[PDB]
Amino acid sequence: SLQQALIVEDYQAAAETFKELLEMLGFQADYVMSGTDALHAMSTRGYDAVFIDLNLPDTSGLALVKQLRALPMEKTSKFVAVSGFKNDLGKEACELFDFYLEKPIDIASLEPILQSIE
Amino acid sequence: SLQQALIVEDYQAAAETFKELLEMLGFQADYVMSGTDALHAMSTRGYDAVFIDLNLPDTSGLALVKQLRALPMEKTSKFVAVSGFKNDLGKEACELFDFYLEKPIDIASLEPILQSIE
Repeated sequence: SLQQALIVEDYQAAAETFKELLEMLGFQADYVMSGTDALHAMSTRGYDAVFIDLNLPDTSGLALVKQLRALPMEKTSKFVAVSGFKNDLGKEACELFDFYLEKPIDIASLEPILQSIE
Repeated sequence: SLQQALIVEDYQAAAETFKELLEMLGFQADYVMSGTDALHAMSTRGYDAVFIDLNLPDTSGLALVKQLRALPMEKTSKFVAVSGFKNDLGKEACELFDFYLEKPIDIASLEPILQSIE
């Protein structure tokens, strides 16, 4: 089957690259550029993996993952924190994300995540 | 049955209190006061849960959990980080511990951990 990923990231060019990488590894991937859009996206469509930048225009990544987890989901997504920085991942981030990525993202760091999700 | 816990903590008085709390919640618990002793303890005995202070005399909690995970274990333990501090839990700490506690420890914060392990 095809795994489906949602990317949450406000920089278009970063989002498209990320989306290219996921696709090269066999995922179908959408991106949205805000927490609000992510909530609307996760309403309507189900995802196997959701990648959340911890720095968003309208919210923190942490406050967003708490909302998305509380949405009614047929099946439960795996949630991945994408950070530039100890600084960004405290106790609750450890608890509420399933996987963690540090920028810059590349196929090597993505591959084991996509392997666990499968 | 009885769940068995190992506490890794160098301050005797803190260790005994911690051990009292776990016991009040239905665990049998030993404590050791160094990374070295933890390695020797996990050699000889199996544990369901291992609580590691992130500040140890002979090692970091993080470097210790990587060693303990690599020991040959009949069954795999759950590993809990016990920290005073975002500051102490980065990317690898999120990945290598299963549960996270912030000091000061009490029965309320322990209870959900012990419930998951069961």
